[PDB]
This record gives sequence, C-alpha cells and structure tokens, in this order.
Amino acid sequence: KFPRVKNWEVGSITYDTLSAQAQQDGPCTPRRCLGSLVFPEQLLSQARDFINQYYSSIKRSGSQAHEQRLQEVEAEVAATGTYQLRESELVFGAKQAWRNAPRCVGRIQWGKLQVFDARDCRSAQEMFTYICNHIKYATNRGNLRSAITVFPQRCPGRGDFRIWNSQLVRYAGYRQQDGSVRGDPANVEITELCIQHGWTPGNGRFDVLPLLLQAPDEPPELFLLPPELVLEVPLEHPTLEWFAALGLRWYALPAVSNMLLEIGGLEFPAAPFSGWYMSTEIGTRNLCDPHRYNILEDVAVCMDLDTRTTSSLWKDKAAVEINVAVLHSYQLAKVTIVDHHAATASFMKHLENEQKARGGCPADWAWIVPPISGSLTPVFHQEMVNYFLSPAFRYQPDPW
Amino acid sequence: KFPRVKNWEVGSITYDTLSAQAQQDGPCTPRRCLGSLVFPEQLLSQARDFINQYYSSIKRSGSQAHEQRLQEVEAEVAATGTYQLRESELVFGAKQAWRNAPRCVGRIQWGKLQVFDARDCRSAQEMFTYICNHIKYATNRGNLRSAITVFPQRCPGRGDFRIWNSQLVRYAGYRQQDGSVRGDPANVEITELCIQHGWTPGNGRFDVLPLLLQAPDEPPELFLLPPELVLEVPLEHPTLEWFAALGLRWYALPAVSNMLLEIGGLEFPAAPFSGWYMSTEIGTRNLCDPHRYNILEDVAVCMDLDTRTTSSLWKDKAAVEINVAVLHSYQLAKVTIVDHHAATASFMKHLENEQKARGGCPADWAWIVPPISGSLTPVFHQEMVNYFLSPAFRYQPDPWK
Ligand code: HEM
Ligand code: HEM
Ligand SMILES: O=[N+]([O-])c1cccc2cn[nH]c12
Ligand SMILES: O=[N+]([O-])c1cccc2cn[nH]c12
Ligand SMILES: [Zn+2]
Repeated sequence: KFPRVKNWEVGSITYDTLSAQAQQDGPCTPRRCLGSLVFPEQLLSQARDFINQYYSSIKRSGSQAHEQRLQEVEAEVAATGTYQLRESELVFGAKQAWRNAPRCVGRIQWGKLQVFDARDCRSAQEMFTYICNHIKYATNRGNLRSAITVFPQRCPGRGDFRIWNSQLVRYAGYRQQDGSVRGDPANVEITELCIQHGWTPGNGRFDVLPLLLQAPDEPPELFLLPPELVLEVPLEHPTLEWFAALGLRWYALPAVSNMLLEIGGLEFPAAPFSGWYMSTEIGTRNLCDPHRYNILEDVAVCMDLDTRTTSSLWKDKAAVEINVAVLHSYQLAKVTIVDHHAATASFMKHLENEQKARGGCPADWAWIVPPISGSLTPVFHQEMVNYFLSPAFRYQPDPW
Repeated sequence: KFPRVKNWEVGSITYDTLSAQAQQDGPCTPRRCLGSLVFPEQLLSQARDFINQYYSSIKRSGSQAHEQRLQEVEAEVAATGTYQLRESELVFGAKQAWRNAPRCVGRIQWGKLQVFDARDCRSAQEMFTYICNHIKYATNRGNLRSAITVFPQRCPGRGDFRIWNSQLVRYAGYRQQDGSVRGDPANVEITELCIQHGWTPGNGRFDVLPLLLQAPDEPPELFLLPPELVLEVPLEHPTLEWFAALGLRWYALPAVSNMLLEIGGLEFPAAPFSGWYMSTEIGTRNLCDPHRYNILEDVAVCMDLDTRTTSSLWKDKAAVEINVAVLHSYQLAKVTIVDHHAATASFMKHLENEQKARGGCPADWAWIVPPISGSLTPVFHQEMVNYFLSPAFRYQPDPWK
C-alpha cells in the first residue's frame, strides 16, 4: 500500500505516500531487484497531468483558466501532433524535474533554480552563445548559481538539437600507444570525435575539450570555449607541501549536458544544467576511480604508506587526503564546494521538507550515500523509496 | 528476460540467468524499489525442489535413489505434516543457505562450513551445552572456523526452540538514570529481558550478556558463558599510543543467533552460525555508528583534529584510524579478521565462480559495499541482482513479541 520507511539512527518511521503516484515503471519486479543498475493519446494524458500539476502549483486548479489551458493543448495536439509550453510552465517543469531526480543529493536547492528559455534558438552558433552565457552566469567568478538552459523541443519530422559532450566542461582523454590513456579515460570517445571534426588536440592531462554542438538536421559543429570563461582550481594540500607539485586540477562548474528533459510528454534533448560540486565527486570518483584518473597509489606512495598490504588501509588514507586537498583548494580559490557531510545533512532536511510538502520523496539510496565514509553520514541509516515521477531528467543514447 | 549486469571498472557484461529461478517474492515492484529496506501442498513443492537440488549436487538426478527419496518425503508429509531430513541433506542445506545469503560478502567460504547436528536436543540446558561446544570449535583459540549448530525443527504439536539473544556473544546496554546508555545501545531491550528473567547485571561497558535460551512452550532460561570460552581482543593503535587508554575491546566471534534456517519447506527457528569478522563491522559500524558505541568524536579530539567544521573531514580521519586499530589489534592477538579490501576482492572471485557454476548469484549491493571507502573497493562498480533462493536464512519476529 504505502511503503513504511525507517531511519535506523533515530528509530523514526514515515510513509512514502507519494510513491503510489509513480507514473512510470522501474526495472524491479517482485522476483528480483535491479536497483543497482546504472541504466498521441499518450502524449495527451501526459500533457494533461502536467497542466494539472501546474495549476495546482499556483492554487488555481479547477479554474476556467485551467480548463482553457487543457482545451488549448488538446487542440494544438490534434492540429500539429504536438504542443508548446508557456514560459511559466517551462520554469515550473524544469524545477520539478530537478526536484524529482532520485539520484541527486543536492535537491534542498530545487526551488532556487534559474531557468533560461532558449526555445527560440535557431542555430548551432546561437546555441554556443546560450552556452557561454549560461557558463558566465552560473560560474559567477566562483560564487556558483544553479541554472538550466532549455533548447527547442524534439519535433516530429525534424532533427534534434544536441550537445555531443556529456558536460560543458570535460578534460580530453588521449589513447596512447601501449593502450594507456593520458587525461580522463571517460572521455576517449568524445575526444576522438572532436579530433575527427577538426580539433587540434593538446597533449596534457587536463586539456579542456571543445564543444560539438548540433542543430536540427545538421552535422555537429565545433566550438572552442574561451579559456577566460572556464574557471579551474589548481589542487594543493594544506599540510602535504608536495601535493601541489602533482599538477592536479579540476574545473569549477559541473554542467551535465547529455540528459533529456521531459515535461508533460514533451522532450528536450538539449537542456544543460549546472549547480556546484559535492567534493567526493572530484576527490573520490573523478580522481580515484580505477577507470578514471586513478591517482590513489601515486598519492599513497608520496605519503609514504605501505602499499604492500591491504590491511594498512593505505587506499583509505590516501583517499581522505585527496578529498581534503579538493576541499581546501576550492575554499582557497573561493569557488563554491560542499563536503559530503554537509551535503547529506542538507538532504535529510530536504526529505523532511518533502514529507510535509508531498508526502514522500523519490530517492536512490546507492547514489545518495557518498562513495567514501557512507555510514558516517545520516543518509546511510535512512531507508529510501525509489520511483519515477515526471517532469524528469532521463538518460538518452549518444547522438552518434 | 535475463538481467544484463555490467561491471563499470572492467566494462565486462554478464547475464544473471539464476535470477529467473527466484523462489520467492522480494519487496520491489515495477512502480517502486524498496531494496534499501532492512526488513501442505506448499511444503511438498518446496520439499521436492530441495530434494531435486540435493540429488543434482551429488550427480544422481533421476536415479532410483532420487525417486524413492521423493516418494518417502511425500509419504511423510501426507501422514504427519512434516518430514525427516537425512544428515547429509541437512549439511548440504546449511551450506546452500549461506551460499544463497544475498547480504553476505564472505560467501567465497560457503563450502567450508562445519555443521553440528542438534536436532535431538531436548532442553535449554542441553541447548547451552551445544552452544558452548560450538563456540569452542569455532573460536579454535583465534584460528576461527565457520560453523552452524542446528536445533530441532518447527513441527505441529509443539512450540519452538528459540535463542532470545541476537548473537551468541553481545555486550550489555545499561540504561542510566539520565537517559544515556552504558555499553551497547543496540542491546538495551535484551539486557532488560535478561534482568527481568533473573540476571543480576554488571556495570561495565563490555559485559558479555548471558544466554536466554528457550525450549518448546517453556519460559526461557538464563546461562552464563564461561569467560574462558569467550575470546576478546583489547584495542590498541600501532602509532597512537593513547588509543589503548580508551579501554575499548571487541569479541572474536561474530555468531548470529536469531535467524531462521529454512530447508525444503522445513523451518529451524534456532540455528546459530558463525564465521569471522570483516573489520569494518567492528571499526565502523559497532564503534562509530551514532546509535552504537559512537566513539568518533572522542577519537578525533584525542587526535587533535578540528571537530568544529565538517570540511576538515575529521570524521573520516578518525574512522580510518579506528579501523586501523581494529585490524592491528586482531592481527596482534592472532585472531582471524579480514579487511574490507581483501573481503570485497574475494567476493568478486566468488561472483566469477558462481557465474560459471549457476549462471548468477543473488547479491544485495547496499550490504556488499562496505560502510567506509565504498568506491575504493571493486564491488561498488559491479552491478548486482538481488533475489531470494531457498535453502535460506530468514529474519523472524523476536520470541517475546
Ligand atoms: C546545487 C548543487 C548540486 C549538488 C551538490 C548536486 C549533487 C549531485 C550528486 C552528488 C549526484 C550523484 C552523482 C554520483 O555521485 O553518481 C547528482 C546527480 C544528479 N543531479 Fe544533482 N546536484 C546539484 C545540482 C543539480 C541541478 C542544478 C540539477 C538539475 C537542475 C541536478 C540534477 C541531477 C540529476 C538529474 C542527477 C542524476 C544524474 C545521473 O544519474 O547521471 N543536480 N547531483
Ligand atoms: C567466513 C566469514 C564471514 C564473513 C567475513 C562474513 C561477513 C558478512 C558481512 C559483512 C555481512 C553484512 C553485515 C551487515 O551489513 O551489518 C554478512 C551478512 C550475513 N552473513 Fe556472512 N560472513 C561470514 C560468514 C558467514 C557464515 C558462516 C554464515 C552462515 C552459515 C553467514 C551468513 C550471513 C547472513 C545470513 C547474513 C545476512 C545477515 C543479515 O541480513 O542481518 N555469514 N556477513
Ligand atoms: O556531484 N555534483 O556536484 C554533481 C553531480 C551531477 C550533476 C550536478 C549538477 N551540479 N552538481 C552536480
Ligand atoms: O561482519 N561480519 O563479519 C559478519 C556479519 C554478520 C554475520 C557474520 C558471520 N560471520 N561473520 C559475520
Ligand atoms: Zn528494487
């Protein structure tokens, strides 16, 4: 009926009544759980539900304006096979999509999202202008502001606007001869696509990639981000003097650009969004994942730890100092950053706010709990319920 | 139809075909996932399936022996509502239950399990003797050996044998008149139950609780484990000289005693089992959980860390050193223990073995990934499929509730 969830640190229980409202199917069945896996009339039912959500949000549900809107969309769909959202609806929908993202621990900030309407975009060049503007606004010289820029919706019998890059700012990954990768291993494919489309590659570990922007029915076009718009942070450790010499750095702006935004049945294949970094994403995942920069052993060796035996907990010790270096460096550079303890505590507050506001909150435990020191944070001890609500952000296949 | 699971570190992909054989329903539905939540004709089909499993295991499927077995089990259930397992079947069944435990990261060891048959136990006193013998064998002076002791099965006509304690060795949790708890806060209820039943309590932080054992339809009885049978390890740190002054310690043997063992439709409400500790369970959960010993702040302060701000990562640093103290202490005392890196690496080998052997393996990601340094272990990057197979270890309601 209603999932009963317990917080094991306090013993409190709540019921996630919002889950009974889940609009789409997940991959689990009563026979087996797949929670750990990373990956016309229908349009109308989704559109109506969304319009209903919008009017409820402004406390005008059941009004003649609400009825008029419903009829307006039904008419548009009959006449064109699709419909258009009003600016206020787009803004509400984009905020709801963030609010609804089960894997995001930074949702306490959902209501403060700044939504840029780029549905008037006509070309790859105009896209670029929007992207540079988003980066300038969002970065704000270190005092980051959450934002999303929404490009034109998917339309039948017309290609999509697409940003080939996974994030607005990413480091190149160069296949070396010996099979190794110089730079970020996660970006080998996009790096090679950029080279193929005319980019002259660098040869460093932290070379900022160019953007491959695609306008409807046009091949992707290459654009170089002005270095003055890309704020970066050189990494140093507060006590380990040699850390700075490793030459490690990371960018200030985490801007996912390959996800699809769905609002009332409409799809926006290009709608880059950005907030600010939770330190573990950089320190633990980006820098320490075995398939990423994999710097753990290199750092442990510099700290002079016994890397001969697992029981010395050399990996754990190195990891903690790498995260300390990240936090210390961003704070020194005056660039917004949140540590995993502060972030998880704010998420517990978000859960409480949502229990009061909607009677629940879709949350994916495996993604909410940080990659290091999980049980040292409050979210680890909190049972969660994962489900799909729309508006939403969804994964989509790469354009190539 | 078959779940595709990927390892993100290697890139490799496998399909869990074993999952299609899931024997019972979990809590998830297509609408919502609840994986993070901690908690006659029927008998016949489960019994026949178990017998089929046993015969396949000894490569005699379809033999006359297999056929007679099925008929005998059917005859017994038809006449009595239950049946008698053979000794070899009980042994096979106990190992499969461990093998099938989704939340256990130590399953690489599933085939090496000593099974003590106690199905003819007739009293709480005899149950105590069986338990003392189990603890003795399992502890083996520090060279721990996996074991399980199986008490009489549940059956029509009488109540069940039950062990009230959650583990054979646990520390008392005393409510202080001030609302705080001395000892282990997780054990306040069982501690109070022991006192209610006749136990005059101690007043320490690490007082081994007496066993509260119950024979069918009788009030539980109290028994105190001879101290010489309970091996403990005093905690010290290899470089932090003051750590030893905290007076911390932990027991050598992790022996879960409140789960029900299910084999071929038969249920064994009392069947305590034990292996050896994965260091984080002691260092991170038992000592650092806010609702447990909660020693993080005391340690960070003695380490002279800045506990006024979360961004100094004082919590993380202290936890790492507490785990270091646990590993160092057990290694020094010559008591078996395994760190989370070694344990997760072995479980990755287990997954590989099971893929070849059964075409899959039920695994609960949230429990397999250690409480600290999750992404630093290989299991974090391995997608998993969670499902129920029988024989199995299941949770059951407390005997007083
Ligand atoms: C304000 C600061 C923010 C923080 C600290 C934050 C943090 C996070 C973290 C830690 C994850 C999990 C990534 C991982 O470790 O695997 C995540 C995922 C996600 N976040 Fe947030 N986030 C923020 C803002 C935003 C904004 C502005 C949006 C959109 C408007 C958003 C949308 C999402 C989505 C859709 C995911 C899932 C991505 C995926 O599954 O690949 N986040 N976020
Ligand atoms: C050989 C050493 C062993 C190690 C290192 C090991 C380790 C673990 C760990 C770390 C957990 C998770 C505990 C938690 O999340 O709090 C677990 C759970 C479990 N283990 Fe093992 N284990 C071992 C042996 C055994 C044996 C001998 C059995 C049974 C015959 C067993 C049965 C189980 C079961 C049923 C669970 C689930 C417990 C629950 O859900 O509360 N384990 N084990
Ligand atoms: O870890 N993060 O901070 C993070 C991860 C994924 C998306 C976004 C957007 N802002 N911050 C994010
Ligand atoms: O953490 N552990 O080592 C652990 C947890 C739960 C049950 C058993 C049995 N042996 N070791 C166990
Ligand atoms: Zn699930």
